[PDB]
Amino acid sequence: LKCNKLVPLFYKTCPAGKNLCYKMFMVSNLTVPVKRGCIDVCPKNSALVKYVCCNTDRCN
Amino acid sequence: LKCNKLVPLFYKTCPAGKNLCYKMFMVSNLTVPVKRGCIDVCPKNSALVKYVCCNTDRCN
Amino acid sequence: LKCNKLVPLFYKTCPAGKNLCYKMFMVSNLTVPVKRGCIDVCPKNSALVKYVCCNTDRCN
Amino acid sequence: LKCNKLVPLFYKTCPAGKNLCYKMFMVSNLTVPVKRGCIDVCPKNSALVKYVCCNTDRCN
Amino acid sequence: LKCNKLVPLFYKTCPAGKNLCYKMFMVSNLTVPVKRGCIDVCPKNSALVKYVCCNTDRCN
Repeated sequence: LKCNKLVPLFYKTCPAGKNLCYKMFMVSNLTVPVKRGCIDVCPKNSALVKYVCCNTDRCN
Repeated sequence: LKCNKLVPLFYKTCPAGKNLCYKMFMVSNLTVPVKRGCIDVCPKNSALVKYVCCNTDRCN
Repeated sequence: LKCNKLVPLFYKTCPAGKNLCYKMFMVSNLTVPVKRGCIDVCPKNSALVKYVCCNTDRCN
Repeated sequence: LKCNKLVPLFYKTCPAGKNLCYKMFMVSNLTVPVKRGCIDVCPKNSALVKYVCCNTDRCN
Repeated sequence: LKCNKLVPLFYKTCPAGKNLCYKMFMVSNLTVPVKRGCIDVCPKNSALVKYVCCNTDRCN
């Protein structure tokens, strides 16, 4: 699939067997992603690092 | 005045005369700007581009 | 709200229900609107035509 | 190779074709480039548009 | 006074003693200027070169 990069004007064709897009936020600000891309499985949230995943094309 | 860069987690301190921050969008995609910084006056919109401007610190 | 008309120097008070100003162009020639005015909601581009809107007095 | 893309704070790895990074400047300002990218061959300066190219990771 | 310049998205605060913005055209193409900026006195049109001058901000 196709997922946005950090500057979401740009996008990536996800490699084989990553069929999730994600956004990584830092807990300080849940409105400003510091990472975007493709992923296999949505990682769990940690104390300071939150993730949101999705599966449409460029959903992130 | 402080305004956000394109990667809006960073900022720059607007030089003198420039007391507005702006986002520039291609009208084909109003979700994500191609340009962020400071300006003196909010430029007028073209056929392909949209400018939004604001006066607060990091308002963009 | 006030929006400019086609001709430079002239403008009008938008009616009830129209809170954007806009500009319309033909793709043949993008420097010269063929509509300039008030409107309720920004049309989406269709064949041969480009629109752009704004929501400040005489922004168009 | 890796080049900055659009802004100094963002980057991509180049496709197969392209083995230079570029900065493009308007003559009005030879300090801040408007574009930055990967490219095959360094394009040619116009009177209005200057390019600088290089071949180290994020050299541009 | 502030006047538009030739390079796009560029402007100049007109120095002292220049209170006119202008545009210069070659007589063969009246749709693309070759000079745009600040001036003291509107030059007189010539055989090959034409001018128009104005004096509100960014009117050229």
